[PDB]
Amino acid sequence: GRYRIRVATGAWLFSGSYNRVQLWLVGTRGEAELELQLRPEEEFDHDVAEDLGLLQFVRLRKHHWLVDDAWFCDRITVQGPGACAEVAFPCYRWVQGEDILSLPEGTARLPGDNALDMFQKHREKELKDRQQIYCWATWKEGLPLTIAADRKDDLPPNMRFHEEKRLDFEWTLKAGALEMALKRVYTLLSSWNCLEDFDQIFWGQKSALAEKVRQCWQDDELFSYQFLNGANPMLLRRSTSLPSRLVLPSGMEELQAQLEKELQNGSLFEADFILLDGIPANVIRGEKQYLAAPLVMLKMEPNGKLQPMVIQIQPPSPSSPTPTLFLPSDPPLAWLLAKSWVRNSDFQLHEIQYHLLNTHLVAEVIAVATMRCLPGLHPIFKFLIPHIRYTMEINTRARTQLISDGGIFDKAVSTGGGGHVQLLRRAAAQLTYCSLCPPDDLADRGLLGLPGALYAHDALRLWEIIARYVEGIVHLFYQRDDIVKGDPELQAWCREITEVGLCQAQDRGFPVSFQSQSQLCHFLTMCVFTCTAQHAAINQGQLDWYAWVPNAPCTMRMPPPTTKEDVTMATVMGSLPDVRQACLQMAISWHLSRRQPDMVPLGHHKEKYFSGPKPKAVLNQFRTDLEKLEKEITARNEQLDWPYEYLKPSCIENSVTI
Ligand SMILES: [Fe+2]
Repeated sequence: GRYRIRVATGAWLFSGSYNRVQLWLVGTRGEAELELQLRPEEEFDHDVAEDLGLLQFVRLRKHHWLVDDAWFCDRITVQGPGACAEVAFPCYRWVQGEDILSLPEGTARLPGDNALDMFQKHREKELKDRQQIYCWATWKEGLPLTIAADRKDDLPPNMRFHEEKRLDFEWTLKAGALEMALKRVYTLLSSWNCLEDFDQIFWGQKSALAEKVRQCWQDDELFSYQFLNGANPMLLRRSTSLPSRLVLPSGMEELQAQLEKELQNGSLFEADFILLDGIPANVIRGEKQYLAAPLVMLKMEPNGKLQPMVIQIQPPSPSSPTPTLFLPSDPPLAWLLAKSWVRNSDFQLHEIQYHLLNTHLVAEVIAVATMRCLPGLHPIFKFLIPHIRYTMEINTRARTQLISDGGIFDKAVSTGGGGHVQLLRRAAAQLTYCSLCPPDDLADRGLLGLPGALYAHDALRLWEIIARYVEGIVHLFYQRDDIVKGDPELQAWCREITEVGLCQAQDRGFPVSFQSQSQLCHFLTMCVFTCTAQHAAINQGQLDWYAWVPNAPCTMRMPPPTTKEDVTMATVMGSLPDVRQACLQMAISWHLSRRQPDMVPLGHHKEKYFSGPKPKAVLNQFRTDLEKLEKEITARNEQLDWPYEYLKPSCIENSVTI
């Protein structure tokens, strides 16, 4: 009866040289008392005369510790006597207090009807404790619920930032600050009267693709290319009909004929920003910002490059029944101002609807429900816990520093001061289940089969690879549909996302319960895609496309133009952001777009929550398929002048952390 124990430690903070942890090896028929000393993997050897049987649980106490001492245990692996296999006890949890921390055996188990089973009692007790430590909160009415944490110190310690991630976050904030200080110094006395004056702040936090954006932002093909493969590829859709808001002033017969012939051809595309209609604009430092709800109509040329046809910056109103329609054949300053207005509103719906709401808040809902309703034994929890890492802290820091009342979003973006909350309320109703699934989303938007849509191709490839991973894990643990229906914790998690997390999203196509393996697989695929790939698609293009502020303004300081002949250089430069708003846009884009040094790639989580070999085989197949997709995307991007790099699996983070 010789037991060999390995204790894995991820992080620790020890005042003394060694610390004392009391250990129990709880089996089916008995338990063994242990004496180990933490010197942080490390190994301990011990013999027990009593026969323990099949080892099931490992219990922990921090024995006589100081209040500043903390310990992040990773996994305890116990090699039993004989030629038996190594038995794994995944923890990946900070150990709080002096109480018993029971670590079940690593084989992921669905709950059963046997209430006297010790795994069932443990998962019920863990669910009760984790429900009373992870709680929902209503940040704003009409929005999906957050974690009950006003600040980052109110968060549970198990999902706090680690030391390297928090120090990187604070260093990047100090970097952005020092940069915008060295830019206020540089551009305090400099004039702001031409588009080349934005080069005075376009330095430092930039890339090669951002430099290409600066060189070619006034080209209409690049402005159209941002709708398909820019920072916001989530808004362009194919027109099945002409929009009702596109009210053509008479004398524009030509344009109507062109729109009709390419609508019946099928090459007509629209990017309707009508969600911003009626949103009150921010007032920054006593200066009133301005908003619009544009509609740009795009044509799919046979060469594979989109081209624009008409920009209607403001929708029709009772005051102005026919708005000014801006064409590329206009005076160039008016067309440039219309394009800048469209790109401004693309920044608005990009950062608010498709980044903050579609990815960050949805992944927060997934994280809170995955904690609250899925216990540590449960296989879907082990599936989702690498994909929900650091999401609650980044969303709490966003709600505290970024999108708060009196925050950065209100000091730089045109929707700040409460208009972004109203836009979030509008977009939360438009947050459908099909919109978060790129097969359904790009089928609704008509972007399937489009050759120039590299985001669509990479999103379908990532969806099928992630769906293969999801189907492998689910078919490992849910062999039948009644097994999916017979899991009360899984349906509780589904209701905690849909009824509770997303504020009764039954009307938006989200499932209230899982009735099949396929439905659970589709929902887990969209959860993992929202947590990793959609966030990488919508979060990495900020520096490449938004560094050049005239390419995509955060705000506009002048009303949209109604006469094309009155648009001069002063009108364009007074409509564009000024030095503070532009520098703050660049700093937030760099801070919320850069590659973290603590970036866990997609599928490459070093934490082993599963213990059986078959989930490791499914994860290895996931990594192999992602490596093949990385090779394919690299081979495609080497032949492209404007490559789409944001959905490379080496550049896709394993969770929404930034
Ligand atoms: Fe983000």
